[PDB]
Amino acid sequence: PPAQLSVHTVSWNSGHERVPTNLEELLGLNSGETPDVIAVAVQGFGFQTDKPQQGPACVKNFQSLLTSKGYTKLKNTITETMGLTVYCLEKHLDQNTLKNETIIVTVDDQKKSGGIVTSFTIYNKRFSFTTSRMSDEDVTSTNTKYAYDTRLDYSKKDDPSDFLFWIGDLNVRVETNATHAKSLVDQNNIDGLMAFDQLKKAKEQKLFDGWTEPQVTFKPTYKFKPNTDEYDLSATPSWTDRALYKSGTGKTIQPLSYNSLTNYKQTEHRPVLAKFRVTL
Ligand code: HEM
Repeated sequence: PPAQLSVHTVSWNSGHERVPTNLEELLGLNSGETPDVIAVAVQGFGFQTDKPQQGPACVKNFQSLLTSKGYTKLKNTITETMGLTVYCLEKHLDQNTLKNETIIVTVDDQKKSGGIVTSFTIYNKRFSFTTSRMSDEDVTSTNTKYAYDTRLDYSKKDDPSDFLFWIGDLNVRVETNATHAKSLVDQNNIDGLMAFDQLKKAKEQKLFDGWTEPQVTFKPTYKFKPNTDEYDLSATPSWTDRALYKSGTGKTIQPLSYNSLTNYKQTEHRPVLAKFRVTL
């Protein structure tokens, strides 16, 4: 059992986008890094029914990439609007203690909103990865629009998880007009634009309680004109894909890196990659 392990998370509100070409860049592997755990989350349209017959390409692309690197896919789960895959280096895995388990929680009759939680145990320490999806119009357990539900929060449990990450588009946005928001972006005033971000409001309403976001240094990841770097000012530029972290048992988690991946310009949102170090 090592003292520390590293985790990479990536999420993307990808819509109808297929898997892109350079996957090492997407998962933060393009500089020789060997993370112990990798988690990939999507939000979009039509995953489960797979009309585009895309799912077999996803498999081939992610197996080509990760099998030789020593990773085992612990779980892939898709719904019509969400996707969550967790990988872990094979060497850390004990079949007798893994206790690999996934839940899906949907809140609407159409099964478009709610979340996925995948959890697993290595070195007697339990990880949970959550992704979630909420739409503005939804009727919710919190009476807010935010993609939080206590059933997706494995810190609120009597045998809580050791290491938890929540990744995906939290339906948290910037609460100011677009004109002002674009002007703060042009001034590189990231912190001044962040003052209007809703995550702090959600936390006031006791949502995402005790969950932490790494310092944000990058410009809003949404809403872009596809295949350009131009904001479509029909929405207030915002931070849609986020990465949050927490321990349910007092463990130390340290963010190493948190960044948008602006080379992936194909749709209205940009992917977000985070890298962490956890102490067992
Ligand atoms: C940027 C876009 C996307 C990413 C990052 C993504 C990623 C993934 C990942 C990581 C898996 C698990 C791979 C593995 O077996 O190791 C997967 C599986 C899947 N993907 Fe995607 N994908 C995307 C787009 C799509 C789209 C657009 C569709 C359909 C409209 C789709 C349908 C599926 C299906 C059905 C599976 C299940 C595959 C199976 O187990 O046979 N994917 N994808």
